[PDB]
Amino acid sequence: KTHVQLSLPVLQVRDVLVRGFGDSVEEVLSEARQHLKDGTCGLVEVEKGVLPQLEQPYVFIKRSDAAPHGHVMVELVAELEGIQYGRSGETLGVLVPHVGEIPVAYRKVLLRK
Repeated sequence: KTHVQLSLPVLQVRDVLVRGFGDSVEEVLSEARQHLKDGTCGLVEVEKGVLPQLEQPYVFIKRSDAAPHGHVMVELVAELEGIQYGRSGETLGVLVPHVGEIPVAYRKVLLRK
């Protein structure tokens, strides 16, 4: 399928144990996609002071359309030293590995895979 219905655990930035997916734009997008497929991907909602607490490159989920079965259509955009790889809509949050942190909520998304 070109799209996959996911429910992403929303994590508090201070709980996150692994604060990024790797060391290159290509690696973080690769790793993010693998974790999304394996159900091992968390979401951190971006506010003032969140991003400087996480590791670059960042992976964002961004709204790709204006929401089947409650699932917002999203795609991945990476960012490194203020340059983004991809173009999409509004940020829903920053992706991080999920290694068993307790979430505060779930974000239903339809991921363009």
